[PDB]
Amino acid sequence: ALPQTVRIGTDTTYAPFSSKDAKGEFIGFDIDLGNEMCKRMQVKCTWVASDFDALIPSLKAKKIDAIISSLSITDKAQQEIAFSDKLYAADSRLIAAKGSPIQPTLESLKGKHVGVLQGSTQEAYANDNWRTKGVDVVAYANQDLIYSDLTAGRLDAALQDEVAASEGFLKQPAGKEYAFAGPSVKDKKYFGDGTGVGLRKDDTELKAAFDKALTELRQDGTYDKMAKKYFDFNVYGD
Ligand SMILES: N[C@@H](Cc1c[nH]c[nH+]1)C(=O)O
Repeated sequence: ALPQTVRIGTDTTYAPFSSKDAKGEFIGFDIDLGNEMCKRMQVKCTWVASDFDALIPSLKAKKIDAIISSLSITDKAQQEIAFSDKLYAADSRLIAAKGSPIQPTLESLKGKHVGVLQGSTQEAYANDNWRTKGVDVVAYANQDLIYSDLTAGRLDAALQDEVAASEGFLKQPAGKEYAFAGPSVKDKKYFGDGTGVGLRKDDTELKAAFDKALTELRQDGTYDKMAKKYFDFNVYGD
């Protein structure tokens, strides 16, 4: 009943969770989690690269069978799809040039150019709260474009998952002159409760299989071993 091949869509521009190494192989914590779960589910899995905003449509169209792409578990998303249990926690946070006075507030951001990933919870938040009120919110096909436009000085700030910005950019050579601008942006309704495997609502069996795999690799400590490759903190949360 489970497919012998589970097709998993991911947006490979979100290090350290999902990206590509120099020879084009998919790498990162999402990939590690996905591969470990598939192993324990005893299914073959095929990774499929996609822009983030195409993931849920591809899933609904059955071009893929699952999404592992730091996809936040939100009220809004669950109207369209189902989710596995939580894979890890994910807060949102602004980044900007080091020394910048920028804060995640309308007062600070009005007339500023702020980059967000198209289709993301950050785009939802920024469009509702900031774009309406005169912040130049700029939506991008992928997160790599955002970092590029930031370093080029075309953007004043960018909003994205906190850990991705930190491990994927700030702690990298390209992000040396950048820092977080203000604390995490906390908003329960927009940003959801951690990330999970996104699935078609009727695929209850595939969800059960992922959930079971996830519980097992967390219990035996495999989760923590894989996570320590990327993180010196508790990425899972509570
Ligand atoms: N986790 C957020 C932001 C994100 C973009 N890509 C991966 N994560 C979301 O689900 O929209």
